[PDB]
Amino acid sequence: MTEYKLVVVGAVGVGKSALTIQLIQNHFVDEYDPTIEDSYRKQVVIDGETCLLDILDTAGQEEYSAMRDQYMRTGEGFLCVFAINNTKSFEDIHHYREQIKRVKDSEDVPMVLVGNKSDLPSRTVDTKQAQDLARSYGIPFIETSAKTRQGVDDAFYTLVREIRKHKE
Ligand SMILES: Cc1n[nH]cc1CNc1ccccc1F
Repeated sequence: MTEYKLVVVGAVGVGKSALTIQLIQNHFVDEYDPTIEDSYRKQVVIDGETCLLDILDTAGQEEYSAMRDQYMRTGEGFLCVFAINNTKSFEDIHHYREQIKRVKDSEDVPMVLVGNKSDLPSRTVDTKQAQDLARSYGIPFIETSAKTRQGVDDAFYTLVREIRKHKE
């Protein structure tokens, strides 16, 4: 059994841990929590084989700059989630894009453009925009909702294959 190290990053108000809770025990959290660093591991059957889903959470505080670029010496799976409820988060993705690209020292890397809060009527980011950026980033776009559980597992199963594609 291999442990798939996946790191979820993004802006504040996207609800990163919300997707995790939805994927672990199948539940949508309403209350927001300022998570600094939480550990989430679960054995799931991916591609037929039992794999260990290692999900590490990150803080939304831009004050820990010396922590963001500290142990990020290694990285197998990156998760860039954005919310269509806020256009700033969509633009903030560009900052993380170059940030990670610079730290990774590479361009090609298994990634997925996932959008949360897609069921919210506060659509500030249209679908065309996401597809446009996805084409430039070179990664697929997957609309996901934690409130209605809109294909959550499908957004993970894809990334796992991408990693295996990059490796073999
Ligand atoms: C911290 C730490 N304590 N024990 C091992 C590690 C490294 N793990 C890890 C590092 C970066 C992204 C994702 C990860 F799971």
